[PDB]
Amino acid sequence: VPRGSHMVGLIWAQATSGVIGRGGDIPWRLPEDQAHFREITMGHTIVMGRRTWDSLPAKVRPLPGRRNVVLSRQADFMASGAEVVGSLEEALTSPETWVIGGGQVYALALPYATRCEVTEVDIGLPREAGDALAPVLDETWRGETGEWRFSRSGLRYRLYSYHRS
Ligand SMILES: NC(=O)c1ccc[n+]([C@@H]2O[C@H](COP(=O)([O-])OP(=O)(O)OC[C@H]3O[C@@H](n4cnc5c(N)ncnc54)[C@H](OP(=O)(O)O)[C@@H]3O)[C@@H](O)[C@H]2O)c1
Ligand SMILES: CCOC(=O)CCc1ccccc1OCCCOc1c(N)nc(N)nc1CC
Repeated sequence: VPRGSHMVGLIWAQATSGVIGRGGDIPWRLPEDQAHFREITMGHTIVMGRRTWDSLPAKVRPLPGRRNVVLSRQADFMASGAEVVGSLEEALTSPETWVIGGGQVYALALPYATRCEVTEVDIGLPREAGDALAPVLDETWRGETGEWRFSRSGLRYRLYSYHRS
């Protein structure tokens, strides 16, 4: 793989229904997925919507070892340790960028993405008003589906690694 390409990837964890967010939070806890997320994104640029930035406790922000970028329409938004952009036009300039949520920003970034790393959580959360949702992937995406695994908590999950040209 010759150097010099600008890879844009999407990474998310979803319930079976496609629910990714509820009440300004992720409605489950899966440490194994946090470790997975960290592993994929480490050393790269991460892009997130303002609501996702807000969803992170101040104590953990900006996420370590990564260039944190926050998308907002508020020119005066204060995001300590991160940069704020007002469109994705200049958010995808890095050699490798991972869009890390939330629902709105996934929809905005998907047309530029060539990788998707999805954690599917076997939890039956029906979609509710106000939920953040995963994007729907079309038939252009291909890749490897992982085997089901139990987390330490008993929650069942599996990993999808998708890509396309
Ligand atoms: N399960 C997962 O993998 C995962 C990952 C990340 C987040 N989440 C969850 O998802 C939820 C957040 O997702 P969300 O869809 O509500 O919000 P989001 O995509 O994180 O953020 C939306 C905000 O981004 C800014 N924005 C959106 N479109 C824009 C555009 N075209 N130009 C400029 N700025 C734009 C706006 O910020 P301003 O309002 O400041 O203008 C908007 O309010 C939370 O519940 C979070 O916990 C889940
Ligand atoms: C030790 C706690 O670590 C943190 O606070 C950061 C991890 C974290 C934990 C808890 C809640 C949110 C969170 O981050 C919300 C942004 C990332 O969301 C994603 C994502 N885009 N893709 C995947 N596969 N998983 C997650 C969540 C780990």
